Amino acid sequence: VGSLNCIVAVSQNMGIGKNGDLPWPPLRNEFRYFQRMTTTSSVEGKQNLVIMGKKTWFSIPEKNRPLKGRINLVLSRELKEPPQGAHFLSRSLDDALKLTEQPELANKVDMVWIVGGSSVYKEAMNHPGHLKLFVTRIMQDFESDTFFPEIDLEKYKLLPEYPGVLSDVQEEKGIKYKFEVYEKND
Ligand SMILES: NC(=O)C1=CN([C@@H]2O[C@H](COP(=O)(O)OP(=O)(O)OC[C@H]3O[C@@H](n4cnc5c(N)ncnc54)[C@@H](OP(=O)(O)O)[C@@H]3O)[C@@H](O)[C@H]2O)C=CC1
Ligand SMILES: COc1ccc(OCCCCC(=O)O)cc1Cc1cnc(N)nc1N
Repeated sequence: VGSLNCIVAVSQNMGIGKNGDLPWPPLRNEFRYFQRMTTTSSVEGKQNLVIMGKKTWFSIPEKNRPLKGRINLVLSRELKEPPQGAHFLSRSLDDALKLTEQPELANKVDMVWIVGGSSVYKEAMNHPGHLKLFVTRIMQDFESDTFFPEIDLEKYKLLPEYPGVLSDVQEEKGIKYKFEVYEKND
């Protein structure tokens, strides 16, 4: 199994969601970036795994579920089986990560991408080990009801460059944003 990563888009006020959707209007190229980063596998014969909470799963339009070309794993203690369209179900992040070591997935999974929501990000971000955060900074305030956890910059280093990630300011629908990559190893 390859690297462990989180990927998020966040507003200036740390918002990541409102009422089960994104706080800002659709940013088509930003979605394309998410698709590209989570799908592209560094290893022949493997796919990336996406891990998400139950609310995050149901926030994805049905037509985009499961995220194509990726193994889709949902976290829930209430559900008894994976939701329609999903591939795997685990009752904790630790369980999900342990699952990727089992014979059914050990040789199938390259990168793992945690795609939300808040509690899943928080657990991942405070878990000892090597972790990257792929963070899109949406450069305005948007009304939100779910927030990204604090990034401890003592541990997470903002990388000065990363291959395949544009370094300059992007703009869609009059909204400026920029891509960042953070890395910790503890
Ligand atoms: N801007 C961005 O990049 C992103 C934005 N979002 C937005 O965030 C909004 C809300 O996400 P959020 O409210 O944080 O919800 P989550 O997706 O984390 O879902 C919360 C629910 O997921 C299960 N769950 C979460 N963590 C675990 C765990 N560690 N172990 C077992 N089960 C778990 C549910 O458990 P159970 O069934 O047991 O009660 C829990 O009630 C979404 O609607 C989405 O629009 C989401 C991802 C990215
Ligand atoms: C749960 O996070 C997301 C899941 C899907 C999504 O739609 C993107 C469409 C891409 C099509 C595909 O991948 O097949 C958007 C999000 C939110 C999200 C957005 N942007 C970034 N950088 N990270 C996210 N988690």
